[PDB]
Amino acid sequence: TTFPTLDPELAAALTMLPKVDFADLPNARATYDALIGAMLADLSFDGVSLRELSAPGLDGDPEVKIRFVTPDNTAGPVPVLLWIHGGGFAIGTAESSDPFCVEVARELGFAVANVEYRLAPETTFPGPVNDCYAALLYIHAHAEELGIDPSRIAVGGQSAGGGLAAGTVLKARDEGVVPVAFQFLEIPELDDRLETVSMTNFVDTPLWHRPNAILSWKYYLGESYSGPEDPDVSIYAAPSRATDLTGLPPTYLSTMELDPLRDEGIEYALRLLQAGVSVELHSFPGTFHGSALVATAAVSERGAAEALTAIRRGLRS
Repeated sequence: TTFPTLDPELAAALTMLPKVDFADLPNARATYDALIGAMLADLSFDGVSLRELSAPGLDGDPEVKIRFVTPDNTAGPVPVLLWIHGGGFAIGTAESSDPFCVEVARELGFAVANVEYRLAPETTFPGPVNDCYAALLYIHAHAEELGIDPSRIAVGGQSAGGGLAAGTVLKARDEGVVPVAFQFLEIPELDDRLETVSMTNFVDTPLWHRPNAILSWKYYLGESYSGPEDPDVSIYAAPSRATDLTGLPPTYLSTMELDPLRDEGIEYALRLLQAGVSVELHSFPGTFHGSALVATAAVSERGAAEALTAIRRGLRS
């Protein structure tokens, strides 16, 4: 009865849920890595292979590792999804997204380039988005050797990874080097200004909330960042701040009901549509930020199936 609009299935799974409090980043990383780590242990890699790639960093930056998942016994060249994990820019690892990357490769027969970007605050913007764009540059320049069709590259990610995907897609369009066929943004973190209704009213929602949002953007953008009224923030950092969304790729964007990120998601999708972009927007009822973790709930299964359908169609030949 704390959150009566919650799906009952999602309802259960809310006592267990540990708090991820950004205020203590060492413990937040620790609690996170523990919920990720036990789940990976049983993950099946049936029908796929995983190898590590090294993409040269942008500028003087270090190499960016990529967990490259490919389907067994396929013709190739196949489409590829560049995938970017979440964690509020400051927590998480690429291996945390192995379950989804395996699912895409096994069910769709697509390659998946899962990017190990550097975390904030140790590496502030622009480093993390530069790592993702470096990875995109690499997979595009080496597609033949990698067995990828360069005309069918998707860029996607979840939460902070969704913001990094959107920022990478803006940068890709602006630089004009790599064509991106499809953009997949799951519960994306897009706007540092924290001024939408969901971001002002959702202060203690499950997993993500206004207290964590303030910390996330501060960690990411660093000490030259004066907060939401700062007028000097890159659109690659905060894609919501972009004014020209034309010429961006066909996009899928999902949001959750009780997520503080919900409104910035819906608003970016609407502005993409108004700019002439083909978009699928889906705000799921009775959900919360991260409730896809409850994979057996029917609404989670529905969203998982739809993600596959969306990516399959987005990269169709």
